[PDB]
Amino acid sequence: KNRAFLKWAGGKYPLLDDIKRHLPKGECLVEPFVGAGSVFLNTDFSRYILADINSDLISLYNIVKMRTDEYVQAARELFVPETNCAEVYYQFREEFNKSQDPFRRAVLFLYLNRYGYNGLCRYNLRGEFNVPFGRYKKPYFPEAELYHFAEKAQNAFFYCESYADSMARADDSSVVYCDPPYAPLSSFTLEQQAHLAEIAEGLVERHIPVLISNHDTMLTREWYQRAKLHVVKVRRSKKVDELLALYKP
DNA sequence: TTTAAAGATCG
DNA sequence: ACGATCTTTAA
Ligand SMILES: Nc1ncnc2c1ncn2[C@@H]1O[C@H](C[C@@H](N)CC[C@H](N)C(=O)O)[C@@H](O)[C@H]1O
Repeated sequence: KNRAFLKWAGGKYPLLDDIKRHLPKGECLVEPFVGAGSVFLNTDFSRYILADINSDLISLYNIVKMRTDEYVQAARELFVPETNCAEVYYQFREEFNKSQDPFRRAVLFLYLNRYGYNGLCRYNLRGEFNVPFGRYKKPYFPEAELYHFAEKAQNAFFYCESYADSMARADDSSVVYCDPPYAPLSSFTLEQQAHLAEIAEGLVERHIPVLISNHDTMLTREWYQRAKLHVVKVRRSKKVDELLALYKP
């Protein structure tokens, strides 16, 4: 199991065992919601089409890919004991929000993810990163995880776009895995949740396999009805489970 | 400017 | 999810 170098919501690490099982084989893998890219890191496809709506996330992935050795050295400088305090953190957070340089923003982004509160990625409406100090004992610098990502990203394309646009890149040789934001138990709207199901069925009609992972609620079944629904008993956090929607042509 | 509800902010 | 504090929205 390969861990991503970023703390990210919906890591789906324990689900990797169940995903790979129900994930069809093909040449290309398309992920409209790549996020940390845990699925991308723990699979083996010829090509990858990875996309996310987060511009800072996508920009980082291209910096790490193209300028690996340069980035790792510059980013290792921030993971020192002297940077593990509030005063330094908020200045680095400020420098990030004011920087125009993609490289410098990419370097600080890893710092803010590892030193920030719970590894959250929160912005205001100004597009400014506003996550407070995390106050950890000793933040880990994922040097091994970075090099593993870079060597694997060589067979991948990164795009900053919505799910609708990225799924349009899918073809015969491509297999699609969708990991949308979690469905409400009781921002990603419900219309976008249902719209994802519409495209998935339009793709499987064009002989293109699509796998979707989400929570197990009454709404998820009503959207994913046309797929072979498999369930995994996580039963954690009322006890809710995770639902797998597979569209096999 | 008034007003009351709602959204946004950020530790 | 929390919450004290601004900002927003429209008659
Ligand atoms: N409309 C959207 N289109 C494409 N991506 C989106 C959209 N909305 C949110 N996202 C991204 O989808 C991701 C949701 C995450 N749960 C994905 C987790 C991902 N599977 C991982 O291993 O980390 C986030 O990175 C979002 O930035």
